[PDB]
Amino acid sequence: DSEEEQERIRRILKEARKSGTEESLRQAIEDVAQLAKKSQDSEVLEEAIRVILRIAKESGSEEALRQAIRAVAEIAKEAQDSEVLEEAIRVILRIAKESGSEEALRQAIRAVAEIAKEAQDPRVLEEAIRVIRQIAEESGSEEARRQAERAEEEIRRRAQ
Repeated sequence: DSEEEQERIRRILKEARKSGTEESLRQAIEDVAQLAKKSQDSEVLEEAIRVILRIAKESGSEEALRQAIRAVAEIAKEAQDSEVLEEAIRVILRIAKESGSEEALRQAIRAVAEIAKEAQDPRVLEEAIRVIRQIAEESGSEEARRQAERAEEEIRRRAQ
């Protein structure tokens, strides 16, 4: 059932907040991702992605944000629905922005790039390029721009 899985996901967050520790929040990211892996329902997958964003915000640590980005990318790789993939791409930008660190933005470009490689729908590829550009904008650094250009170019090389 869908609402069954969604409730379980929400409860992981609830129970992680009750614990109230950084360790519990990192574990909650992992637990939500594991639930999302063996799920096929798009509403569940989007819900998992949203909850991981909320866990990320609750923690705010560089490592939690890194792990959240990885978890969302993991969910997005095994997803087939384009709406889920585009949501995952936009949420990765939001997670990276919770920190704004050069490292987190770098991870975000890599994550979005990985999603784009697995995708088939050109609409997803367009969104990935769009958000990769925005990530580089958030950074402002020269290397972030060049990582984003190389990432964008590879997606276009795959598109042809």
